[PDB]
This record gives sequence, C-alpha cells and structure tokens, in this order.
Amino acid sequence: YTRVVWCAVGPEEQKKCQQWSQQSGQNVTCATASTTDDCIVLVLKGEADALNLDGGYIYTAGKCGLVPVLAENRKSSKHSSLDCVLRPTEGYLAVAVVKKANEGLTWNSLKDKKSCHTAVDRTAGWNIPMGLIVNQTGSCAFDEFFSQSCAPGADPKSRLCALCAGDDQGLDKCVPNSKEKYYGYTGAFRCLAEDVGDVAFVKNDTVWENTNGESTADWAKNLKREDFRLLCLDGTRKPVTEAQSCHLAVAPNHAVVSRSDRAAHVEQVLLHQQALFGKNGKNCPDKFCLFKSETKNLLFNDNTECLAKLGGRPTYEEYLGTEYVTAIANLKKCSTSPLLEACAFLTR
Amino acid sequence: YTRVVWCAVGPEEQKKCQQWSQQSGQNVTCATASTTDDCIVLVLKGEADALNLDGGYIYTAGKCGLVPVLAENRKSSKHSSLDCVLRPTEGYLAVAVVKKANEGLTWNSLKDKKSCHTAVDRTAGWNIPMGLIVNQTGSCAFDEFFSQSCAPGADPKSRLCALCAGDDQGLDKCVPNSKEKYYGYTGAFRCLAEDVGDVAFVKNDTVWENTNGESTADWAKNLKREDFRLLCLDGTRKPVTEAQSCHLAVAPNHAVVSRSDRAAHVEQVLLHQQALFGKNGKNCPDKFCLFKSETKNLLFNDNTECLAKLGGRPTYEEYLGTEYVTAIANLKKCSTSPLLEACAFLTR
Ligand SMILES: *[C@@H]1O[C@H](CO)[C@@H](O[C@@H]2O[C@H](CO)[C@@H](O)[C@H](O[C@@H]3O[C@H](CO)[C@@H](O)[C@H](O)[C@@H]3O)[C@H]2NC(C)=O)[C@H](O)[C@H]1NC(C)=O
Ligand SMILES: *[C@@H]1O[C@H](CO)[C@@H](O[C@@H]2O[C@H](CO)[C@@H](O[C@@H]3O[C@H](CO)[C@@H](O)[C@H](O)[C@@H]3O)[C@H](O)[C@H]2NC(C)=O)[C@H](O)[C@H]1NC(C)=O
Ligand SMILES: *[C@@H]1O[C@H](CO)[C@@H](O[C@@H]2O[C@H](CO)[C@@H](O[C@@H]3O[C@H](CO)[C@@H](O)[C@H](O)[C@@H]3O)[C@H](O)[C@H]2NC(C)=O)[C@H](O)[C@H]1NC(C)=O
Ligand SMILES: *[C@@H]1O[C@H](CO)[C@@H](O[C@@H]2O[C@H](CO)[C@@H](O[C@@H]3O[C@H](CO)[C@@H](O)[C@H](O)[C@@H]3O)[C@H](O)[C@H]2NC(C)=O)[C@H](O)[C@H]1NC(C)=O
Ligand SMILES: *[C@@H]1O[C@H](CO)[C@@H](O[C@@H]2O[C@H](CO)[C@@H](O)[C@H](O)[C@H]2NC(C)=O)[C@H](O)[C@H]1NC(C)=O
Ligand SMILES: [Fe+3]
Ligand SMILES: [Fe+3]
Repeated sequence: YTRVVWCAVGPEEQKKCQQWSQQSGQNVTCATASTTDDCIVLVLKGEADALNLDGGYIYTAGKCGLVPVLAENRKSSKHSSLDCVLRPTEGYLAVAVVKKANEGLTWNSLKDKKSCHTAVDRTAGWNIPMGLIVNQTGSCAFDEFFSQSCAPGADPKSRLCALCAGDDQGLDKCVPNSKEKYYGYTGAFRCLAEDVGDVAFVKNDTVWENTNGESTADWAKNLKREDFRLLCLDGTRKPVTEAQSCHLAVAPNHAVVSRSDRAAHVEQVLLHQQALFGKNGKNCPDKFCLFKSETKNLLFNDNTECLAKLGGRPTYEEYLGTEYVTAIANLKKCSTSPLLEACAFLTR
Repeated sequence: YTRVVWCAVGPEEQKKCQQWSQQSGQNVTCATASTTDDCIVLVLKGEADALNLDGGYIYTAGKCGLVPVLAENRKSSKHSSLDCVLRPTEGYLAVAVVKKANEGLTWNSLKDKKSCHTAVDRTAGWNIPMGLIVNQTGSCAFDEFFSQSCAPGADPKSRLCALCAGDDQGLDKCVPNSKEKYYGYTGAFRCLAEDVGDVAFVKNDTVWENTNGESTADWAKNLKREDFRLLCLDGTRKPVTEAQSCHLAVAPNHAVVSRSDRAAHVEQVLLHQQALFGKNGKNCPDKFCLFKSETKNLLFNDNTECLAKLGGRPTYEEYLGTEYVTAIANLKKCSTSPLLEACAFLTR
C-alpha cells in the first residue's frame, strides 16, 4: 500500500503511464481500461488508486464514494504572487465553436445539425450543451436533436457514434479514449475543423492552442482564428476573443479522484511526483515530463502548469458546485447509467 | 429513466409543458401530438408516460391497457374539511346550454338544429348527449341528427366539422386541440356565444366561469348568465342556477392515465408536483402554477384544487362506473374509432 496504482484510459495513456512508473522508482504503478467508467470501477474494486478526470466523470466517481484530491491549474492572469500549488483555481469556459464559413448557424438553429463532442458525460463536450438543449426543448430526446454527432461512449450503432471515425484502421469506433480520432477536447475540434460536424463543444483553451500555428499537427497548423466563430446563448455570433460573453457556462477544472482512505497518501505522492516530473521539475525535460504528451493531452491536460490543493476537504458536490451538480442531475433524469445504478445501492 | 414524459395535445398545451419541465428540473418532460388519441398511442409505445384525459378518452386508453393514476378534484360544498387529495371525487354535470333569446328550442326540438360539442368521444360534448339521442331516435344516424355541428375530432370533410372555425388563419379546422376556436369546454361555449351554434354540450361549471366577467377573454368578458338557459330531458328550460335539476348526466372527473408499469412513479412525481406548483404550491405563481393556463384548461382544468388519490389500483371500468361504460359501449356500436378497433383484442 506504499505505491499509487494510476489508472490509464487507452494504450497511448498506457505507454505515457509506464514511462512515469519506470522513472518514479515504482513510487507510481499503472493499471489500464478501455473507458474512464471502467477505470473508476477499478479504483472502487481497489485494483487502482487514482486518476485525473473531467468534472462530469468526477460526478460519476463522486456518486460511487470517491473524493477529489488535487485540481489541474493553468496559466493565470491574476494573483501571480501565490505559488502554482497555492494559487486558487479559475475554471475553464465551455463554449460552442462553429466555422465562420457556416452562415445562419446560431444557438436557435442547432436542431437537426451535426455535432462534435469531447465525449458522453464530459462537462464541456456533453453535460453543459445537452443539459441546456434538453432544458430549453423540455425533451429528454437529446439522442434525436443533432441529425448526426460524434460522442465517444454513446451506443456505437446510434447516430451519436455515426460521425466518429475510430483509429487509423477505423476499428473500435466511438471508444472514449485517445484511440478515437475525434476523442477528447482536441478530437471534437479536429471534427469541426475537418468539417465532419457543423458545431463542436469544447473549452476556449482548445481554440487558441490549435489555431494560428500554435499546433504542429497536420490538421491544426494552417488553421486561422477568423475562420471560427462562437455561438452565445443570446443567439448572437461573436469572435473567439469575446469568450467571456460567448461561453455556455463556467466548468470546474479537471481533478484527481481516489478512495476516501487513500486520498492524503496520493495527495503527498503526487505533490512530490510533480516537483520531480512537473512543468518545473528536476527531471523535465531531462528524464520524464508528466504534463506533456504530444497534443494527445494524455493522463493530464498539456495546458496544466501544476496540480493544486483544495481549501478544506471538499465533497465531489462542493468542488463541482451546487449549480453544476444540479445541471448534471437534471440531464441524468433522461438516461440510465449502469455504473451510477450499481454505486447507488452498492456504496449507499 | 426517472423523468416523467407528459403528453401535450397541441402547441398551447406543449408551451405550458416545456415550462413545467424547466421549473420541475426535468422531473417532467414533453411529448406533443395534434390529437389526444395520438397522445394515447405515444403512451402505449413508451414515447410519453402519462397525460390528463376526459372520461371518454379514459375508455379509449382503458381499452388499450392504460390505467388511471389520479383524478382531478374540485372545490366541494359537502365535507369541506378533508385534505383535497383524500376528499372523494364529487363528479360533475353534463348540461345542454342554449341562448334564452332562441324560442321554442327544447330537448325535443333539437332535431335538425346546429350543435357545439367539446370534441368527439368526450363525455359532456359527445358520449352522453349523442348516447341518449340515439337511444331516443332508435336510429344510429347521429351523423345526420344536427343540420351542421362543430365536433372537433370528427371527419373534417363532414357536417360535424362544418361549424369548426380553426386557428387564427382558419387552418387545422376541427383538429381536437385548443388551436381550434371551439375545441374543449371553453370552445363549445364561445361557439354558442357567437351564435355559430344553437346548443352547446358542456359541463355545469363552464357557464359560470365565462359569464359575469369571471373571464377577461374578449369573447367572454361581456357575457351575461341571464342570456343562457339549460335544456332538460323533461323537455323544459331553466336558468344556470337550476343545473342540479336541468343536467343531462353525472360525468366522472378528468384523470391522469399511464401504462401499468409506470403508474406508481407518475403518481409519486405528480403528488410532489402539485405540492410545489399546485393551488397552494410554494412556487405558485412565484415560478409556475400547474392548474392555471388562461381559462384555456391546458393539460389540466383550471377549476382543479388538486389531483386526488383513488381507491386501490382501479380499472377504467371501476373509475368510470359500470353505468357510464355501458352507455359509451352502446353509442360505440353505432360507429367505430381506429384505436378501439386496433386494441379490442386486449380488453376481450
Ligand atoms: C340506452 O343507453 C343506456 C345508457 O345510456 C343503456 O343502459 C344499459 O343498457 C343495458 C342493456 O344492454 C342494461 O342491461 C343496463 O342496465 C342494467 O344494469 C344492472 C345493474 O343494476 C345490470 O345487472 C343489468 O344486467 C343491466 O345491464 C343499462 N345501464 C343502466 C345503467 O341502466 C341502454 O342499453 C340503452 N337503451 C336503448 C334502447 O338504446
Ligand atoms: C481561453 O483560453 C486561452 C488559451 O489558454 C486564454 O489565453 C491565454 O492567456 C494567458 C494569460 O492570462 C497568456 O499567458 C501570458 O504569458 C506571459 C509570459 O509568457 C505573461 O507574462 C503574461 O502576463 C500572460 O500571462 C497565454 O499566453 C494565453 N495563451 C495563448 C496561447 O494565447 C484565454 O484567456 C481564454 N479566454 C478567456 C476569456 O478566459
Ligand atoms: C424533482 O426531483 C425530486 C423528485 O423526487 C425532488 O427531490 C426530493 O425532494 C424531497 C423534498 O420533499 C427531498 O428531501 C426530503 O426531505 C423530507 C424532510 O423534510 C423527508 O421526509 C424526505 O424523505 C426527503 O428526505 C428528497 O430527498 C429529494 N429526493 C432526491 C433524490 O433528491 C425534487 O424536489 C423535484 N424538484 C422539482 C423542482 O420538481
Ligand atoms: C355549478 O357550477 C358552479 C361553478 O362551478 C358551482 O358554483 C360554486 O358553488 C360552490 C359551492 O359548492 C362555491 O364554493 C364556495 O366558495 C366560497 C367562496 O367563494 C366558500 O366560502 C364556500 O364555503 C364554498 O366552498 C363556488 O364559489 C361556486 N363557484 C362559482 C365560480 O360560482 C356550483 O356548485 C355548480 N352547481 C351544481 C348544481 O353542482
Ligand atoms: C432552463 O431554461 C429556463 C429558461 O428558459 C430556466 O428557468 C428560468 O431561470 C430563472 C433564473 O433561475 C428563473 O427564475 C425563471 O423562473 C426561469 N424562467 C422560465 C421562463 O421558466 C432554467 O434555469 C434553465 N435550466 C438550467 C439548468 O439552466
Ligand atoms: Fe473538461
Ligand atoms: Fe369532460
């Protein structure tokens, strides 16, 4: 019980994990599953200790009795005195990104359109958009709102998994891991960019990092921030710059979860692991870099400066926030989750 | 699937249902159909969960296996000090309303006159009046009794839809939906008010709520109780006050139907929904009033205090009463409906 078994989602995450493991000196070891829901199950089973999760998956984890340990933190514009770990979190902005070339496409026209999602149950990609749509229509029929979509983790045979491409060989299409071409923050934007979907739900940070040659990726190099507009709730269209007025909602930062018992242990091991392999670590870029994965945003986001502590001990509720928790719960009235079902009585 | 999908009949009823959704936090969602029979079918397919139905519709939905869940209960004279939900259902009064200014018009001179009906297969508008007329004439030719009628839900290329006026632009003529100017209880009255029809088949409560400026509607604000008289099986006429002695029948109250598998859940959800959004509901009118539309009796009748419980788990037979079932049955031998033919095997 001295080690920390880290759970990896996909093979790409696996290799990056194993590396971390070798260099750590087995202070950190690697478990793997196809999906994040599988990975969380391991943590519950006790075949793994922790992982870093979108807010949405934090909700699923949190309903299964796991707790948040450290939060992802990124380049701030204020309170620059406080150390990265001591600096408070801000929380990314969930947006709706459309091609400027596409005309007449406002928030009120998305009905019967094509969509790109980070994945199912994720905060930007799914919970915030589908929450709002589902609420405005007063319909739990989100499975018929977009004419066609890519939402890794949906029913592979449904129209939410239609526009999904798979890996290089087009196998395991719609899996919610990096192996899916359009998976995660990057994937959703690549979908919109290669004009597979008319809209993509990501965070602004995804926009700025993949346009104006901020990416050497063969899909993101030639990209130009004027060929992309932001759908706002008013109905107006605004440029990427006005994201403070054209954002769908404020997203709780990705966080590490673990069992209540092993939280403090992992807290410690990780603060030391980031001091070594972090953005400013003795062995970055010497041995191993924990916050860099070649635009695959594996294990952590690439935009992660460090991991930070949380004031007091926070419930999955307090972390995400009373309002967002209410938004997910309401959207989850429209679907049936095997995991959430099991945990509901198993951890009661 | 904790959400309860309400079935809304027409776009007005759906606009309230969307509202219901947004305030109930998707504990309730919307499904829409032009007609009530169409909405009964959705409930059979599980595309919706439940809706509030006139007694005659409850025969239709009964025949097709749906059960009753909660009955509308109104302000009572007798036993005023029992909790609305536990106070027994006191029935309501099926009455024939004519303008006083029409002379020699009696129950026994109705032949070849003009009629307004709430809609086809409803209890006050159709099941009782036409049930008796056939029984008196000895003929099954109710399609030829009145010269012309409005009877939304009939053949829109027949005499029974000849007086049905439509929406604002006069489209959707005779559709059994609030967009038809003369649909429902209100509509039957407005049809007799504007002297488009010689008689109107409504419930007692319809005259009071639309005469003596008890309604602010342009058509109803100036209506006077003294200008209307109630026809009797006596062959006699009387004013609105003698309704207990000039009424065609005792109608079972409107009620919520659902599929047997989803009743208990629908009952629960609703008991709570009246609690928050009912007559004395904390969120009335601070957020949403469930038994208020605009004299438009949308989703529920506006004269509803609370949806009340029933005695055990009743059937359409028990809740309508063996008398009313046999009267319906004998009228239905005269003319078939699609849904009754389609479902006959279930009840046989
Ligand atoms: C006129 O319509 C009325 C209703 O509008 C019909 O009444 C029912 O008709 C049947 C005959 O098919 C009668 O038997 C029903 O009454 C009796 O109810 C007792 C209960 O005390 C039963 O035990 C009897 O077996 C019997 O069914 C009668 N319903 C009522 C409430 O009286 C009637 O048939 C119809 N008549 C004509 C000529 O059209
Ligand atoms: C939506 O996401 C984008 C992308 O992350 C945000 O832009 C980023 O803003 C930060 C500062 O707040 C920039 O960092 C800067 O670095 C220099 C030194 O290198 C420092 O001295 C400055 O004070 C500044 O902090 C960062 O470069 C920038 N990233 C890119 C690639 O442009 C954007 O703010 C987000 N939008 C909203 C409305 O929040
Ligand atoms: C929509 O969703 C549910 C429908 O069940 C509602 O939440 C439930 O509401 C009750 C409040 O009446 C919650 O707490 C209760 O407290 C009383 C004590 O005062 C206690 O006797 C009850 O057993 C219960 O603990 C209840 O926990 C809650 N259920 C859940 C799972 O959250 C909600 O109010 C509905 N909202 C709307 C706007 O319709
Ligand atoms: C025929 O229809 C009218 C309208 O539905 C009924 O008149 C209603 O009479 C009831 C008594 O049963 C009245 O309720 C009372 O309300 C007062 C306060 O307004 C309260 O102090 C009393 O204790 C009582 O509960 C009700 O106001 C009245 N409604 C209207 C709009 O006039 C009548 O009951 C029906 N007639 C028959 C023969 O069933
Ligand atoms: C769903 O959308 C509706 C509005 O379209 C939101 O409900 C309104 O919110 C305000 C502020 O909380 C309430 O006071 C109003 O009464 C509501 N207006 C209407 C017209 O119902 C609702 O908050 C939205 N749901 C979510 C999860 O954001
Ligand atoms: Fe996220
Ligand atoms: Fe009725």
